[PDB]
Amino acid sequence: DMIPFVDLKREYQEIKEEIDQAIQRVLERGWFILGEELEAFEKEFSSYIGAKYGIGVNSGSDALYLGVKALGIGKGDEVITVSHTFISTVDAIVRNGAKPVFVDIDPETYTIDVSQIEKKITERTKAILPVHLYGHPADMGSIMEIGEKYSLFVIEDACQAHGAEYNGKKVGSIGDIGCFSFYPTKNLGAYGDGGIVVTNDDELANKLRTLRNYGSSKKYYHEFVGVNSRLDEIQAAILRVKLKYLEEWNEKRRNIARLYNEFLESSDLVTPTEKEYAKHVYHLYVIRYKERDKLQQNLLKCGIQTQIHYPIPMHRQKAYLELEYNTSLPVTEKICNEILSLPMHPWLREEEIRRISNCIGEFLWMSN
Amino acid sequence: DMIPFVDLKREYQEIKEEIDQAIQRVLERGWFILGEELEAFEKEFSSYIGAKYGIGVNSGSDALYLGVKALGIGKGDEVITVSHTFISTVDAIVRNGAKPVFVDIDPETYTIDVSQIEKKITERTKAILPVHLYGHPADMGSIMEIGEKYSLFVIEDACQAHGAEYNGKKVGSIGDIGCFSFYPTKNLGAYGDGGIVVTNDDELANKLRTLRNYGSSKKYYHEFVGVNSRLDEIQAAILRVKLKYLEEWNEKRRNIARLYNEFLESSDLVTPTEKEYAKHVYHLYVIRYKERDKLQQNLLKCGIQTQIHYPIPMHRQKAYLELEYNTSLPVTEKICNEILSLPMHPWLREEEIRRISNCIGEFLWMSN
Ligand SMILES: [Ca+2]
Repeated sequence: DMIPFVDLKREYQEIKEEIDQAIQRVLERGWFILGEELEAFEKEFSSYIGAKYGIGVNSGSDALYLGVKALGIGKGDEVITVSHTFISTVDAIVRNGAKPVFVDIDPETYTIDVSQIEKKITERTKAILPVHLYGHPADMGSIMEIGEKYSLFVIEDACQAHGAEYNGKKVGSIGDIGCFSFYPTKNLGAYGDGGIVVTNDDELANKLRTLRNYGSSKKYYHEFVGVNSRLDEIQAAILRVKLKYLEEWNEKRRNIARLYNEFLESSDLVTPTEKEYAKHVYHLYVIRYKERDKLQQNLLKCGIQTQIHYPIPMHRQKAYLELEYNTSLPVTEKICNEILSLPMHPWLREEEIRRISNCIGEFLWMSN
Repeated sequence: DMIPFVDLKREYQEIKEEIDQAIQRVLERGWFILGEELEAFEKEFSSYIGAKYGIGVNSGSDALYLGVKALGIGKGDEVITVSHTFISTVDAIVRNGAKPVFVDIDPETYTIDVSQIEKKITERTKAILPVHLYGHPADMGSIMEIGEKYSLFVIEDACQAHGAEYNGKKVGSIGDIGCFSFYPTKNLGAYGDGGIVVTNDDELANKLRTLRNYGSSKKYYHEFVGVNSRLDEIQAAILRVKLKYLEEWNEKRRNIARLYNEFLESSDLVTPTEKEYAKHVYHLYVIRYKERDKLQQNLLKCGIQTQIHYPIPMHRQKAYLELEYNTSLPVTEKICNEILSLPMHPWLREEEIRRISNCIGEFLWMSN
C-alpha cells in the first residue's frame, strides 16, 4: 500500500523473457570480460547518442574520473563545475589532483548559471563540467561559446540524462566527452554498477580503453598507471535489451511529469521547468516548497516515499571543506533547503499519481 | 581439438541449475547493489578464510588500492613489495601517492625473498606487501617477524591463492588485511569483475565500507574522497554457490599438478615447488625452460594454449621506468625470461595432461 520511491521488480517482470535470454547467452559463451556484448553495446549506445565511440566502464563515477584523467587534467589545473550535483562529479576532479571552481545554479533549471562561468576562468582553467541535472540539459550553447573562446574542454555529466536533448541534439554528443551512469535506478539502468564514456576523438577513446584495462594497451605492457574499470559482458547484454525501450520509458516519465504538472502547477509547489531548448527526460521530478520538511512528513503519512537530491551541496561536504577554494553560492544553498523529489519512474500506476496529487492537495488545504 | 588455457564453459555446465537459481532470486528481488547476497557472501568468505570481516569491492585491483588507502598509506610513505607480480599490486601503492620499494624473489617459490627486506626499510616504510604468487604462500613467518620488529603493516596479495595455507592457516588471514580477486579465471571466479578485502580490524572494515560507497558512511554525507567499488548482488549470489566447491576444485588442481610433476619433474623443465609450510592451490602451473618462447610456439603447433605470468617485471615497465627504477633484481630478471604457464584448471582430464606431456617430450627430443 506504500508507494516506494522506486520499484525495479516491475521493470524485470515487463521484460523477463528478453533479459533471461541475454544472461543465458553470456553464461553459455563463458566469456565475461571485454567481449562481444560490450563491443556491441558500445556501438549501439554511441550510435544512439550520436558519438563515434563508446568506452564502457564500471560506473558513472569512473566515466567522469577517467574522462578527466584522459584529457590530461591534474595537479595545478582547475575545472569549473557546480556544487549542486552528486558526489562523483566533484570527486572526478579532486581524485585527479585538480581543483574544482564552483558556479551557482539557475534557480529555474537547477543547472549551471552560464552567466557566472566566465568570471571563474583563470590561467589554470582546463575544462567546464556542466551537469544535466534531473534529466534537463544545461544551456549548452552558452557553455560551448565559453569553451571555444577560452580553449577549454567541455565534459558533460549526463549520468541523469540518457536521451535528453539540447536543441534536438542528444546530450553527451556536444562536449569533448559525455559521461553516463547505468546505476540501476538511472533512466537506462543495469543490474549492477556500470557506466560509459562517449566521444568523437579516436585518440581519447584509445587512451580510455588503456586506462580502464589496468593501464595496459597491449598484452604484457603497462604504459601508465591505470585502474580496473570495465562494463561486464552480462551487464552490457542486459543494457542492449533495455536500450531498445529507453525512448518508450522516457516518454512514460514525460507523461507522468505532464500529469504531476496538471495537478501541481496551480499549487504553491514550484514544478520543474522544461526550457524551449530542452527535451527533459525526468530522471527525477523535483519540486520546491518553503516547508519541504513538513511536506515530506505529510506525504509519508499518506504512504508516499520521497527523497532529496541533495540536501547538503558539495561545497558544504566534509570531504571538501579543507581542500576547496572559498566560495559563495546563495542560490544553491537556498534551493537545497527547498527541494523534494516525488516518485518518478516508468512503472508508476494510475492509483499512484492521483493519490500523490490528492495527498499534496489535502496538505496544502490544511496548511492554508 | 585445441586444449585452451582455461574452460569457464565446463565450470558453468557442472553447477548450471544452482547458478541459474541464484541469478533468478536476485532478478526477482529487484535489489542489485549493497544487498543481502553481498552481506551473506562477505560473512561466508571471511569465515572460510578465518577473518572477522569481509568487504566486497569491484576488483582485486581495488581491494589492494582501498586496502592501502584505508591503512593511511600515501604521500611520503614507502611499501616494500616484489617486481615479479601483476600490475595492480604496484599500482595500489602508486595510486595512493606512496612509493614502492622492490625486493627480489626466491627462484624456487617465485615469492618475496624475505632475507632482502630488512636492508630496504627506511623511516618512510609503512608496510610490506607480499604476493602469494601462482597459489603458493610467501614465507609469512619471516614477514610477520619483520612487521612486528619494525612496526609495519602486512598487506597480503592473495588474489591468486584462494584457499592456500601457510603452516595450516589460510592466506589472507595472517596480515592486517587480505586482498582477493574474483576475476573469472581465478580459483574462485565471478561472472564479471569482483574482489574482497578481509580483516579482523572493525575500524578498518568500517573505513573500507565508507570508501567503496562514494566515501559516504551515511545517506547525504561525503566524509572522505572515495570511489565507487562494490561487488554486485548478482556476482555475490554466484560466488556463494561457487565457494561451496572451492576446496573440491582446488583438490582437482592439486591432482593435476601431481600428474604434471610425474611426467615433467625428471625433464629439462623446472617444475613448481611446494614448500613444507605450504598448501599450493595452483592458480597457475608454472615451469622454467631455457628456450620458453620456442617451447610456447611448439605447444601451440600441438594445439595447446600457454601464457606467461609475466614476461616484463614491474621495475622494467614503462609506467615505472619513468620514475627512477634502476633497481637490480637478477632473479626476477632471469626467471621472467624462462617461465611458462601450462593449462591448469579443475576440468582438465588425465589424458589431456598426457597429450601436453607428449608434445613437450617430442619438442625436447627435436631440440636435443
Ligand atoms: Ca562491476
